[PDB]
Amino acid sequence: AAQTLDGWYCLHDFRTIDWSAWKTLPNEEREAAISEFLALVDQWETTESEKQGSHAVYTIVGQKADILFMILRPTLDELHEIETALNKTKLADYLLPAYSYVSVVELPYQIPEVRRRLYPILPKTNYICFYPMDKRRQGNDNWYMLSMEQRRELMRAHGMTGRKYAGKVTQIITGSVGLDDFEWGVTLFSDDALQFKKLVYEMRFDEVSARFGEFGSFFVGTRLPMENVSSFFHV
Amino acid sequence: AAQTLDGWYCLHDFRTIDWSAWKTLPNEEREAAISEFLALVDQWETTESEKQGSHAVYTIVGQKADILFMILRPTLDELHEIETALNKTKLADYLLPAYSYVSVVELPYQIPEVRRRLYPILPKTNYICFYPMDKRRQGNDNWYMLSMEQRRELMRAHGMTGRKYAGKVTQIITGSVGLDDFEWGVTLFSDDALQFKKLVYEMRFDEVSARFGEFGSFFVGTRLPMENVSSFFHV
Amino acid sequence: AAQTLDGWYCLHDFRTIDWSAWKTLPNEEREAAISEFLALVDQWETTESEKQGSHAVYTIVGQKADILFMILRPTLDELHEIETALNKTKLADYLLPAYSYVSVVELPYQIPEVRRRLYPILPKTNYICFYPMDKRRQGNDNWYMLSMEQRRELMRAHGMTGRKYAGKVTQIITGSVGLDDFEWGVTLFSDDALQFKKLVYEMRFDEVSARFGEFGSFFVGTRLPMENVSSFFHV
Amino acid sequence: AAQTLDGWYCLHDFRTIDWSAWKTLPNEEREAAISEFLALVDQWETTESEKQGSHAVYTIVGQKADILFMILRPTLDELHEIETALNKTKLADYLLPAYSYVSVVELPYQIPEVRRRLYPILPKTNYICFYPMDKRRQGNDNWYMLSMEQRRELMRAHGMTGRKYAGKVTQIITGSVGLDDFEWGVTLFSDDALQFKKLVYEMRFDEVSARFGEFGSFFVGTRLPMENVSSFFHV
Amino acid sequence: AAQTLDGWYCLHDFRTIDWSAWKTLPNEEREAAISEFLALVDQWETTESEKQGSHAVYTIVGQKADILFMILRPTLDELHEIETALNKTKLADYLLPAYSYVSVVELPYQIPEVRRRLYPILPKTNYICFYPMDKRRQGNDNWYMLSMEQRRELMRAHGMTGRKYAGKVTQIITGSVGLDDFEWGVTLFSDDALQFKKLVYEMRFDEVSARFGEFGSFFVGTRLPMENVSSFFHV
Repeated sequence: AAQTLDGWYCLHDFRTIDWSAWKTLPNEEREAAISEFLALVDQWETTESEKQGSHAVYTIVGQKADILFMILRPTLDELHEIETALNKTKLADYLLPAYSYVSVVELPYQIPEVRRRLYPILPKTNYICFYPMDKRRQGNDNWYMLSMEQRRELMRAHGMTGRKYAGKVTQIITGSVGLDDFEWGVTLFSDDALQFKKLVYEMRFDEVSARFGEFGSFFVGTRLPMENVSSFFHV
Repeated sequence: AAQTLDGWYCLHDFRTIDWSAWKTLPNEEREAAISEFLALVDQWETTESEKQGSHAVYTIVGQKADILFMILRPTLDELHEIETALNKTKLADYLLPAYSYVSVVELPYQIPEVRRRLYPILPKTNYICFYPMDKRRQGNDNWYMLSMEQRRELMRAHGMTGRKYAGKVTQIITGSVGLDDFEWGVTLFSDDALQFKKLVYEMRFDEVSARFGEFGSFFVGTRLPMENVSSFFHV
Repeated sequence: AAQTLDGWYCLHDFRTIDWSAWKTLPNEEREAAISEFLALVDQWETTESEKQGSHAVYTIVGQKADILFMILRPTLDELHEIETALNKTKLADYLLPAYSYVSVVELPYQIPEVRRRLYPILPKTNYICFYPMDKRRQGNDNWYMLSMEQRRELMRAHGMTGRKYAGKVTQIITGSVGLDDFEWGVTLFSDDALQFKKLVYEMRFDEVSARFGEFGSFFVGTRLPMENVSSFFHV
Repeated sequence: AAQTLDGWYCLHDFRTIDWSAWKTLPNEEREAAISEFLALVDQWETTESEKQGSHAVYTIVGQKADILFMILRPTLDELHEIETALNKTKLADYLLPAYSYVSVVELPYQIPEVRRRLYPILPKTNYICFYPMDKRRQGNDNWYMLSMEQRRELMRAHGMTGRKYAGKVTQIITGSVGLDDFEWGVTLFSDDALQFKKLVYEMRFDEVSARFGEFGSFFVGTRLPMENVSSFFHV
Repeated sequence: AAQTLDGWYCLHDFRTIDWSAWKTLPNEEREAAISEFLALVDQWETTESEKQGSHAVYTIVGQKADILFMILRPTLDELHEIETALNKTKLADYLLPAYSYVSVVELPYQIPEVRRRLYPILPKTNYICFYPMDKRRQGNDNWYMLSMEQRRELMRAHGMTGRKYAGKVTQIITGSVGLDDFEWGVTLFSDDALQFKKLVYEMRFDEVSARFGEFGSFFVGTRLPMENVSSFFHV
């Protein structure tokens, strides 16, 4: 439990778009709101450039959310600051809360492979998929009640499945024990959305997922480039 | 797990109708909204004609939803585009979100059989029934913890029950592992709604359903022809 | 599973009353809305008279709902038509959705005892109680994983308990497998509401209920005569 | 199951206060609303005086509710009448639904100790605590699948714990099997809120609670005297 | 069960901010609302100074809440008074309910180490984390069905893990059995938010947490100094 290394805090803020209200909003007002929001992201982009954090915006398919802002920042107070600045934009009046997840990029800190994974510049992949997950603490299947070595072996097969889908799916695991309602946030990034299906399905047939995986909601979306943001809100 | 073949992405977008608001809306405005929406579907119909996708609109009985748009498109980005275009219609101001399900038609791709099943033109049947389902990963009954051969045999009896209700119920199974909250979306199409009851009940007495089936909400509805859409929104 | 005989579709539409809004509505407008709604029910009454369906309206105690329209119609498309006509009334602007249940009166069709039970004219009893129920498919207690004969014997004791409370509680069981979220809708009708408590409690001590019963929400209400409808909405 | 004796119907109607709206309401209008509501309770007080029912109003701490009206009436139709009269008050425009529970005071009717317990004048204690409860029907722990004598012995230790906290906590158990979503409503009344913690905690270490108790939400509140009602709504 | 000592009542009132509405509110009105709210807290600060209670305000990261007022007062009626005074502020019009938890600081009363722990002046730490928790009463893992000595030993290892993270994480456990929906509220205070992750994760590998821990939602936030309140609401 002391073996896990801790990088950036990560907020997945999923919002839904109040299209009806948004349409009511005058054109010039809508335009300003997009400008306002874009300048916000421009701030975030500066942070990313300084390697002081990272973000991703994805539009989510389905009705659980419309848009996902995924923010990685060094401090949790920074996260809070970003959420608050978002929420105080015009545009955010139309971005209703949908779901959020706070978590900490988790895997000595100095080593580059660790450094990259702990302070990850989020991949600009076509699609993203997010789900929070727990390890079952239920009866016979109680991961916590497992031996370190059992758990190690369990995680060995998990690593194998993951590794098959490396170079296809980038996987950012964030631990959220004591930050949120589940234990891990798994965020997958692929240029192919089907690879998410492929990876998560294969993984379920690993004892660790089969027996110990308790999952939250899955959200998949498509990258929203910032050049595409004006368009996406055009009514 | 690598054996499943993958066709179209499928979005079931269920909405509820805000009749109260809709009535408030002036007549000519309502009329335009239906025109607007119909022209949208006309787009979708063109897509279906080009064999580049498929759709179905069904009005759902009960209060879980009012209307179900089921869209099959080759890419998930296309799905998202359709949802977004829907949501930016006037009519969609009155079509409140109710439930949605994203999934991928799942079952070499070149074969004329399987091509049909992977890229299915949705049946224009009188009724539809949708439910998402999982396989139980719970204690003794943990499908994932099952042998491939066990699972094979389990699915053998399932196929038998299905096959009895073939030529009555058309069955589109969509996998949604890593796309949505359950593992499969089952969409049934019949000219007789009772056949859904018949099929799903018989199926529950199969070990696979009896022991491994975890189900979501069931939605049943009636086909909304597009000629019937004007009428259905008439207030 | 093929042994069950199928009568009318049954919709339990439970709504809550938006009293605050309703009061805001001018008196003459409120009056019209009640007239409008009453004329609707008058339609339904004509259907009942022709033996082409049945209905009941009950005001529900508690906050889960305010009013329950229970509609039995031959086709599910008819159900949908009724729901839609309800929803497009003025009054329905104030009857917010609360809960709904679709199901099919289930128990050769020609035989009168079957005919009566399959196409039941709903009892005009003082009180009603509704709850959806499932049979547990959970571990040791998995009704579906039970032998036909076991199930038969289970249902034998159930019939005994039911039969004690016959002539007091009328019981309409509707199957909703593949129509709704549970497997059965149980609707009880008695002139004495306590008989519901009596029946459902006694039943829980039957192995079938004790071990296999998974229940939904219970709703109990009081018959709303149509002569009483004007009064009930008077503000 | 036939051994339980049945007294008054009991509605716990918990509401939340829409303070924002309430403040918007003009002063004289607010004043009238309190007058209106008070005159309602004055009706209820008359009922209590005639021994034809009982009530209690408690403001609930926390956000689950703001105010709890607990009404005991002889008939369920009377309950419904009271709820409906409440809901058609001005004040009730600001008393949003939060949670409700219907149940029947349960424990030969002629005997005074029974009579008192069946038709209980609710204690005017400083605090109240309410929670609905079930008996677990889950695997090994299935109370219904228990022998009458086992259950008897189980309830023997329960009575012991209760009896320790008698003269401190008054306990009104209402059965709601076939009236509501759980099996019992437990309402505790004490001049000391901590006695609720004391009683319910001690009780959990009784096999009956430890093994068979499934609980709903707990609500605790403070008596709202009627002379305190004007004050409590003062904005 | 009689061994636990009882200090202050504790209300965690989590609210969300209605930023959209708040922005609509004129500047001078917003300013007054902050003044109004600050003067309220100034009251609370006076209470804290008199050692007659304590509070903390934290802004919560994520969408489950925006702001957490944690109030410890000697009486539950005082708690209720504070909640009610909050709710009747202008600002509270924009502080929508999100989640609340009532509980009693639990551990002779006179002993200073007890006194401090029972009547705790809440730490002005940079971050807070709150979650309610239960002890599992489920099958084999039924804490209540455990021997006092078993439980003692269970809690021994728990104390060890806690003690490691003492001087880093301050831990206020509040019992809420018979006050709220879970059994304990755990509130952690650290200058480092990661220490929460560290503590709660390590704790999960203790038999007591691994086997007996059932957790509610976790909320983490950042201290909102009162000098920072004007700023935080600035739009």
